Amino acid sequence: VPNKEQTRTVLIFCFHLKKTAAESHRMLVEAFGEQVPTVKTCERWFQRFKSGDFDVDDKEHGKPPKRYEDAELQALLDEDDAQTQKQLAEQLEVSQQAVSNRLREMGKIQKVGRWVPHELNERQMERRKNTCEILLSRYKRKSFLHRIVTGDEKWIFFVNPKRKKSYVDPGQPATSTARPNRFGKKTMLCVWWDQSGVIYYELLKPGETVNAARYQQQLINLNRALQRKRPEYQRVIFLHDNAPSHTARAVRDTLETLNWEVLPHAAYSPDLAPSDYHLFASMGHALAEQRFDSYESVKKWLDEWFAAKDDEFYWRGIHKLPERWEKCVASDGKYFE
Amino acid sequence: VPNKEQTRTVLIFCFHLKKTAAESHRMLVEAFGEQVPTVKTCERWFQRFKSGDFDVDDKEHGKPPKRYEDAELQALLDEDDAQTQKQLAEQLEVSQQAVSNRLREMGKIQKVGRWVPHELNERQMERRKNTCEILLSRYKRKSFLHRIVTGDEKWIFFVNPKRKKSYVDPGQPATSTARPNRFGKKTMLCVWWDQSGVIYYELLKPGETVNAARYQQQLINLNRALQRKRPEYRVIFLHDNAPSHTARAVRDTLETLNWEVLPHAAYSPDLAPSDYHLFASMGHALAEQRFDSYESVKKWLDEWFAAKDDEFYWRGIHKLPERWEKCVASDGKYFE
DNA sequence: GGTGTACAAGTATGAAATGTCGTTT
DNA sequence: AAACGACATTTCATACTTGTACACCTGA
DNA sequence: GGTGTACAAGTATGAAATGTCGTTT
DNA sequence: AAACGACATTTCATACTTGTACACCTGA
DNA sequence: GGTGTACAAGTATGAAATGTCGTTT
DNA sequence: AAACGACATTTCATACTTGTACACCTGA
Ligand SMILES: [Mg+2]
Repeated sequence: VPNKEQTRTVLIFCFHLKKTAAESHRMLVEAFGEQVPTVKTCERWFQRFKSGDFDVDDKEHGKPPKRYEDAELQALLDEDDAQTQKQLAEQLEVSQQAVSNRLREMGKIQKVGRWVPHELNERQMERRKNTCEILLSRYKRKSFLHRIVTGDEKWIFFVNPKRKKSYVDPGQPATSTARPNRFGKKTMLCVWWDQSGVIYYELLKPGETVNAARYQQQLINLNRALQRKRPEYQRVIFLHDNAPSHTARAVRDTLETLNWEVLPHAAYSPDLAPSDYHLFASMGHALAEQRFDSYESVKKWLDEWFAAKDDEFYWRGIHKLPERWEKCVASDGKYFE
Repeated sequence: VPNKEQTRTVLIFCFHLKKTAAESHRMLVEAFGEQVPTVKTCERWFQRFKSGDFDVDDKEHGKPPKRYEDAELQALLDEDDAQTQKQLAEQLEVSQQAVSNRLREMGKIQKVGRWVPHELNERQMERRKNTCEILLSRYKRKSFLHRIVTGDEKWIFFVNPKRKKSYVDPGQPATSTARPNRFGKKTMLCVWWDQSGVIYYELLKPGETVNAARYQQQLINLNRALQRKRPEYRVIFLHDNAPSHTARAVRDTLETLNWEVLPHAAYSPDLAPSDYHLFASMGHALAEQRFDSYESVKKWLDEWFAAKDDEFYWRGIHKLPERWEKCVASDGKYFE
C-alpha cells in the first residue's frame, strides 16, 4: 500500500537512480500494484524534477471568492469600535459566525470598557486641564509633594460579598453567592496622610454624618496629631475634594485662620486624588470578600492594614501626582487610561 | 535529497522489490548520498516488515513522569469548586502555569457564579418549602392560574448606561462609558397583570413613594380597571410581603372583595411572576435607553406592553408550577 | 493601586530510534 | 557478505519552569 | 424570562493535480 | 517505446452558511 | 440621598407716616 | 378753627426663619 505523497517520494529516488521516468513507473506499478498513479504523472513529476524541484507541498487550489474585503470589515470597527457580530453580519451581508471568524483571523479580541467617574463637560475638562497644567508647572520648579498632605472619605460596608468564579466541566453550574444588602451596617471612615505615612483617621459610627462643623472639629484633632506626629511641620499643603462640606464658608475660614496651602483639585477628579485612586484603591482589593461582625472589628482591621503597609507605599501614591497630572493634561482634561 | 520519513518510504519500495537490505542500502547511497541511514537501520526496518508493521508514524518515547496525578487536582475542585490557580498550584507543589494547563487538558473551564437575592436563614428556607409545597398541592387539585392576578413594583431610571464591549487588537483601550449617577431622575412603575395580559399600572411620578394609604387607593383603582376589562371575575392576588402589603389596613381593603391572598415567602422574588418573568424581560429591553421626559417613559411602557404577544403573559403565569416543583425539591435554597 | 491566566521560551525525562562494533553465520 | 547482539548516542513529544503579556479589578 | 459567540456540519468555489488519448519522435 | 501537446476529470483547502451549545444577562 | 451656599419668596418684628385726643388761645 | 404734645392705629422699610436650585460626592 502506497499513498499520494510518499508515492512521488519514490520517483525522486528513481530520478537519482537514473531509471527513466516511464522506466520508474514500470517498477512503481509492479513494485506495489497497478493501483497507483499514471505514467503521465511520472513524466510530469520528472519534468518537474529535471528543473531542480521537490514537492514542498501541493500548491494552493481554487477557492471561493472573499464575500467581503478584510479591512472592509475593519472600517466598521474604525467607526464603532464596539458593535456585535450580528451587527456586522448585517452591515456586511453575511452570517455572524462568519464574522466570528474573520475577527479571529485578525488580532481582534473583545475587551470590556472602563467605567469612568463622570460625563465631564467642556468647562469641567477645561478646569482639570489647567489645574494639573499648573500643579505640574510647579512640580518642575521644585518638589512639594515632600510637604503635601491629603485625605478623603469613603465608606466601608460591613459585608463585601464577592461574586465567585469557578472551574468546571461545561454546562456545570458555578458557585452562587448571595447579593449584598443595599441598606446594611456600614461605617464611613475618613482619613488623612502624606508621603511618609498615614497621619490621623476617624471612623464614623454606623450611619454617622459629616457636617461643616463636624469637618472642622476633625481638621483640628488632625492638627494636634499632625504637629506631634510630624516634626518638620512645626507650610503644609492640604489637598481635599471640593465637597460641599470642604467648600464650607466656615472651614474655608477655619483653614485660612489655620494657615495651610489649600492645594487646588478640580471637580470630579478622584483620579487626581491620591487618597482616592491609590489609597482607597489598595484597600478596595484586600477590603474584599471580607465581612465585618462589629464596628470595632473594622477599626481593628483598619489598624492592622494601615500599619503593615511599608512606608514606601504611601511615598509612591503621593509621588504619582506628577505623572497623573502629566496625563490629566496630555489627555486634554478628559479622564485617562 | 531524502529525509527520515521519505527514507523509511524508500525501504518500503525496495522491500516490495524483493531487494535485500544490504542491497537496498547500496542503492540508497548511490541514490542520494552517503548522508543516508545506517545499513543496520535498514535491516531493523526490514524485520518490521516481515511482520508487515508498515510504520505509519513513529512511536511515543521518553517522557517525564506526571508530577501530580490527574484526578488528584480534580479532587481539589470537588472540595472548593473555585480556587485560583495560584492556589491549587501551591497545594500540589507545582508552578501555576503548570496548573493552567492540566486544567486546560481536562475539559475544565471557569465561569462566574450566579448572584442571588439573600442568604436564607435555616428557618427562612423552611418557610418557602411549605409555602410552595402547599401551592403545589393546591395546584394538583385545581388549576387556579386561569384566575391568578399578580403584580409587584420596580424602578425605572431615565438613563441606563451599560459598560460597552469593543473589539480590538490585544492591548488596546476599549470604548469606555461614564458611570450612572446613582442618585438621579428615576420613576417607579407599579403594575399588576394576569395570565391573559396586563390589567392596570400606575407609574408613580419622580421621587414618588408608597404608603398603606396609597396602595389601598391603588388596589382599588385596580379593581375598577380589572372589572371593566376582565369579564369573568373568584380572584387570586399574588403580591410580595412588603410592609405596605402586610398592613392590617389593606389586609382589610382586600378582604372586602373576597380577593384571595395567595401565600408567599419572604425573600422570594423568584416566585414573583411579576418579577422573575415580567420585569425580567423588560430589563434587557430597557438597556442603554434614555428618557428625557417622565411621560416619555409612560409612553414606552404602553408601546411595550402592547408589543408583547398575548401568549407571553400566559407563559409567565404558567411557569409557576415548575417553579415551585423546583422551589421545593431544592428545599428553599433558591435554584441555580 | 493588585490579581489571575495563558502564551513564550527555556530545562530535564527517558524510551524509542539510530549508531557503532565486535561477534556469530 | 549479510545479518546479529550489545551497548553508546542521538532524537524528541512530555511535564514543568521561569518570563512575560495583558485583560481587569479598585478608588471614585 | 434574552442575546451574543463559537464549536460543528454541510456545501457550493475553482484552479492545481491528475486522467485519458490521439499525436510526435 | 518514451514523452509530449490537448481536452476531460478529480481533488482539497476555502469561504460561507445553517444548526446547535452554552456562558451570562435580567429579574432581585 | 447627604450637605452647603446664593437667591427667590413667603413671614415675624421694629421703625416712619398717620390718626385720635385733650388742652389753650 | 389752629396748633401742639401725648399715646393709639395703620403702613411699610427691613431683619428672620422657609422654601427651591444647582453643586459636588458618590455609585448602598
Ligand atoms: Mg418588590
